[PDB]
Amino acid sequence: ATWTSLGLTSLGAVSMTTTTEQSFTLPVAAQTASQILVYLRCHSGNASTTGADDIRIYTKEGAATYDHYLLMFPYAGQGAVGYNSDSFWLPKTSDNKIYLAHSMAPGSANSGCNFYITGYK
Ligand SMILES: [Cl-]
Ligand SMILES: [Cl-]
Ligand code: NA
Repeated sequence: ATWTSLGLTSLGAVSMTTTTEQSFTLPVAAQTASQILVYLRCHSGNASTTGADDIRIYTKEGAATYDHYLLMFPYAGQGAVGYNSDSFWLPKTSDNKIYLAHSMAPGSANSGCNFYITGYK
């Protein structure tokens, strides 16, 4: 059940303004692993958008995708900070990439999304 921890190794800058599939190349240490452990967190305050953003996180091997999701629910105008996170395992596939896609772009205003690889085996 054990694995090699990478601490909070950022995977990259997450765009808040697109619903396109965002690609991140894995750090080289993880490129020989069989599985990767990732941590995705988000927060939204007085947002510029409203509605559910199911953020899709996945690796792929050919046509096969290995998908996880995280809810971000911006609500424009609110005077509070909402926040969510999840940490989950994905197969480390031959293209050495991991993907993130917003289903609704939450906007940059008063919001954030941070994406890390925290381990591998
Ligand atoms: Cl965040
Ligand atoms: Cl919340
Ligand atoms: Na929350």
